[PDB]
Amino acid sequence: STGSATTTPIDSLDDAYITPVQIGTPAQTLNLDFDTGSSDLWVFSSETTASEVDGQTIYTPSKSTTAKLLSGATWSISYGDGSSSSGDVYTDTVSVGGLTVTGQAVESAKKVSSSFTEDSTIDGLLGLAFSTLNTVSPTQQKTFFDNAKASLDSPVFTADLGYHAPGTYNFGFIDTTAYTGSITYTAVSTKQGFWEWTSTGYAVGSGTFKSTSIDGIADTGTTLLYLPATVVSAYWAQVSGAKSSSSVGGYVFPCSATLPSFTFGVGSARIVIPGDYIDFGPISTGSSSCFGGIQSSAGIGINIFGDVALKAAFVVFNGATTPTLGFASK
Ligand SMILES: N=C(N)SCc1ccc(Cl)cc1
Repeated sequence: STGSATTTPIDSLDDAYITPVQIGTPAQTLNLDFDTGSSDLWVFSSETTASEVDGQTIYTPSKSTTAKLLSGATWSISYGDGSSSSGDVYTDTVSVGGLTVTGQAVESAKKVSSSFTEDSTIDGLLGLAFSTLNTVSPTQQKTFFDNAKASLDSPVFTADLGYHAPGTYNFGFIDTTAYTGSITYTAVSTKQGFWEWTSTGYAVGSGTFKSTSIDGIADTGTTLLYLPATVVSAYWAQVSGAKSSSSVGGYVFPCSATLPSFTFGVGSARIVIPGDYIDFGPISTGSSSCFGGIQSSAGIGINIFGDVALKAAFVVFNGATTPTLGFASK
């Protein structure tokens, strides 16, 4: 089997991407944030505290004839963000772009934090990291990908995020028309539960490439590119008037600037992030200070190849017995 679903930015800054997901019988379609940095499929629901729902579409398990409460199971998760949610668990039929899983754990939120409430465009998350990170207790549950894998033509999914435009998540096949040149594969460590890999270096603008190992995760659920302080300083030093602002919470730059590109290495190959991808707009409405898309990972504890980086590539999440990651230009 295979599936193919369009992913759409939630706003003009590509702050996140939403993908329609069919849950239950008859289908209830929710717009979920596909997150290769976590491993829980959770949704806004008829059980979510009423004051914590503001515009989202909810899952109502009592209206699904295939929903079954997963007795005694609960979940609770927090994001690298600082947000969180928690609740109980159903199993139900879940379909993504024509690919169907029966018996998927669907985590029903009873509580969501304010950032979730405040974002009416995201109806929940669909985690695509390794199932060892799933938070359901006392019986941990598998991700949508892990449940589907054996049925797929090939045990892979691909992320093709757009810049200010829709893109695609495919399951079970590699669309050879969706990238240019070849896909370069690179090793993955699953020891922390993430799609963790090591970039071979970087360049800033038309600058020479610096060969240096940068360990980090491929995370569709993170908006920005978080890299070591040395790398980030080298980038922003090429932008007149750019500065790290403790009050804003990162690097800002004059909105009148033209940003340089940023290149990262994948083995001997190179992915180029155009400068415009690194502009996240005024720090506040009407400001002429703009927020940077490359930020330091120093307070975080891990480097994160978030949407800013991934959207410059066609990315293969290879879930074979030994997982790997593939990157191509597009
Ligand atoms: N994508 C996700 N849900 S969490 C990403 C993240 C942020 C911080 C650290 Cl330490 C690990 C992962």
